[PDB]
Amino acid sequence: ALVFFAEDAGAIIGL
Amino acid sequence: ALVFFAEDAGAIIGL
Amino acid sequence: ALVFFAEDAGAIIGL
Amino acid sequence: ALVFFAEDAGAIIGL
Ligand code: MET
Ligand code: MET
Ligand code: MET
Ligand code: MET
Repeated sequence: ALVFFAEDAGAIIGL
Repeated sequence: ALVFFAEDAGAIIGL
Repeated sequence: ALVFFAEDAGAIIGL
Repeated sequence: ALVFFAEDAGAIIGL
């Protein structure tokens, strides 16, 4: 599984 | 919807 | 890239 | 945060 980051403030973190 | 970035090397883009 | 589904109603779709 | 499922075979879980 990869770590994905979005910005929305702070980081939205997808595992 | 958000733009997500991972890396694995280079970037991996998520929508 | 994988298609990810969550439920929140309808499907939240991650590309 | 949501629970996401993909498949690739078997399930791939995202948080
Ligand atoms: C697994 O790879 C997962 N963290 C991907 C982002 S959350 C759908
Ligand atoms: C929509 O925002 C999509 N790019 C990400 C859904 S959360 C896994
Ligand atoms: C790429 O694999 C992408 N669709 C994963 C879910 S959105 C972060
Ligand atoms: C939080 O909801 C996390 N499991 C998914 C973030 S959107 C890629």
